[PDB]
Amino acid sequence: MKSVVNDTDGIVRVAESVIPEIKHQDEVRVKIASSGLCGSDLPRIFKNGAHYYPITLGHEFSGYIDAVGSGVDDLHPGDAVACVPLLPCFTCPECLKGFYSQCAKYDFIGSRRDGGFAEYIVVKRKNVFALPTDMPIEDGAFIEPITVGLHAFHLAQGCENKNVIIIGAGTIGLLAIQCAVALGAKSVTAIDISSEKLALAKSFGAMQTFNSSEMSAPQMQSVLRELRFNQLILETAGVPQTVELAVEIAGPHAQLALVGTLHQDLHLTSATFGKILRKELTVIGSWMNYSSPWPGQEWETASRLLTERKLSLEPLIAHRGSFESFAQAVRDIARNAMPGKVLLIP
Amino acid sequence: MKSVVNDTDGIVRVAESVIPEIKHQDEVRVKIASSGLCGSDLPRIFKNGAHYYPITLGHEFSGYIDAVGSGVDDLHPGDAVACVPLLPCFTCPECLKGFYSQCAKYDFIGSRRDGGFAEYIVVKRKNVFALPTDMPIEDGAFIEPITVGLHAFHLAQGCENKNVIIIGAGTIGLLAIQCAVALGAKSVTAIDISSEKLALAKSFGAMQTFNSSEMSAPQMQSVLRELRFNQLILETAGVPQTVELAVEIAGPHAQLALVGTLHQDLHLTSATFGKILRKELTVIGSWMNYSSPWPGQEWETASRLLTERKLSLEPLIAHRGSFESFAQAVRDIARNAMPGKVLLIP
Ligand SMILES: [Zn+2]
Ligand SMILES: [Zn+2]
Ligand SMILES: [Zn+2]
Ligand SMILES: [Zn+2]
Ligand SMILES: [Zn+2]
Repeated sequence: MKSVVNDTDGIVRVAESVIPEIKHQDEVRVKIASSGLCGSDLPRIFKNGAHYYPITLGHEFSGYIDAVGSGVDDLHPGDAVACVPLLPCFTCPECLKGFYSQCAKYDFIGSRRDGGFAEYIVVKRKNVFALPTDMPIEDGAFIEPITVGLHAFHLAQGCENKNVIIIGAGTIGLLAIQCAVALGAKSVTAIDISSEKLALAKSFGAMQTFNSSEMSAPQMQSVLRELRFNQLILETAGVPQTVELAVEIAGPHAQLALVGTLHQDLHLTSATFGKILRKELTVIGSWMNYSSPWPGQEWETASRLLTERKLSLEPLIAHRGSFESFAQAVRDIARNAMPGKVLLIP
Repeated sequence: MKSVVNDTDGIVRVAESVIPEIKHQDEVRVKIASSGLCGSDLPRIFKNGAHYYPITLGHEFSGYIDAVGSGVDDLHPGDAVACVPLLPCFTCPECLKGFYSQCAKYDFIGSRRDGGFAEYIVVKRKNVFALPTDMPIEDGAFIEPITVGLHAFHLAQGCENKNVIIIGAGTIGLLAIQCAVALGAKSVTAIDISSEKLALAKSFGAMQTFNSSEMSAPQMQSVLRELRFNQLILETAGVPQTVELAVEIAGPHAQLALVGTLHQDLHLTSATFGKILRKELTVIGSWMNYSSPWPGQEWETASRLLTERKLSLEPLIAHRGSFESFAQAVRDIARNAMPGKVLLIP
């Protein structure tokens, strides 16, 4: 079988290996149908940011059950699933509190173990999430990235009647816009360094967009004056400038959910830091996308919003291809901006 | 009358001026009995931190009503009061929502206007808070700093049954320790560079202390393992190193309340920033100490805790003196650490 394997210093290869076998009663094998590249994968591929090399990435995927372990009674060959890539230990104090993303001993498909850029994969039963039978299987690869935004909304106690601001118009951000609209946000504003996805953002329901390469924070704050209360700002870009921006534009008692992980240091002036206090912001760290009961309401919500046609995935997709096509698309990224969702379609 | 007036390049003078007159029907004049120096005043004096110079500081004070304006019907000459130093406009959208500390046009006694390092001051009726008749007048000068900690607890939805960590053993911090104990915290831990102040913290009920000049963050986090859940951390020191320390030591889903204003920039590593997300911290900016109904439950609680003998003020006090003595004590501090509460007793 084929897979995409990344090695040190940005080399991408398509490799051949044996189909993995089920080794435990609680495992299943998935024949992968659709598998997406995450923004978080770019540092793993090009910036020697993976836990090990060689590695096969991929934690945003769907497919059909090919086989099940003898202890699996609620799934059958042919069933459609999405991958739930985190595997908590389920027995430490954090896990028993439902703090799965704080498990000290968790596995992660496509980061801590090999993942879904492959024709087949073997995972635990608890690492798959059954899809509605009428859901196009390709759509299943988007459930995991949908739940990222949903998890942040959940930590913020919802987005209903809030003035939502999404910073970063990558896939996670664009999905978050769609979810905010569907979940009853009063308004949604989208902010990004480029202007391309911003028209797209408006098509997804953002009522306005700010190009941060063309507007300063005070200019944005001025436009936001009427919408300054009950803000929920999601920082999805994961760069110092956008974390700073979020604090600078925030209205009184805004909630600021941090979704994007930084790869450079954050220097805040005393002035900017002071605004966190003066505005009495609530800054909410968000990590992964799970809650109790496992894998969490985020996953059910994502599935439901999709089935209800409240989300639109097609415009998000920049590339569809099998292994060679996908590998070259990944290579073509180098480390510039992500064009859109690059899908591997085995 | 005398007052303490500080000037550019850190000069502290004792000045003579005319007693202020009541000019409006809703003003009162207070003859000041006890007036404290805040940690926040040191940058105003020795670091070009004030809004203007020359300036008379002082926002932690008590005294007796000397005279009232024709429109004041509920206060009388001889009444004991503490100063409520913030004056919001009460007519902007922030104020109408009870967000007084985000008022777009607020005054502040001892920062934006001259304050209580003086024999007499004229303020609005809304700027005084009546004390119980049996409360020792000097105790009144501590109500405002008590409400600082209480306001942070309030924003965090209380400290009851929580594992409270107070970072900074200055007056604000030590008072917050006492309040946390009185309000039913599960545990209280104090962190500071001073073994002195930390012994005091233990005497106030802190079950353990960490000397940050001797212990590293990992060492502290190791000790905190048993108490890592349901943490509420108050950062009261207002220096970059203690904000960093707070994130580094925090347990899973800890609440971090930021009380201390920075007068230096904050440089967080990408790793430290990452911990905000990975631990799913909630970082709560806390600003001043007010809520609806004006001036807020914080003030009632402060008064009550004092009357109920749940707080201990004497050990907090490092100096009592009239104007020359007080002024020299302030000069002796410079940009060294605060010894404890320095009181002006006119
Ligand atoms: Zn991801
Ligand atoms: Zn665990
Ligand atoms: Zn103060
Ligand atoms: Zn106002
Ligand atoms: Zn720096």
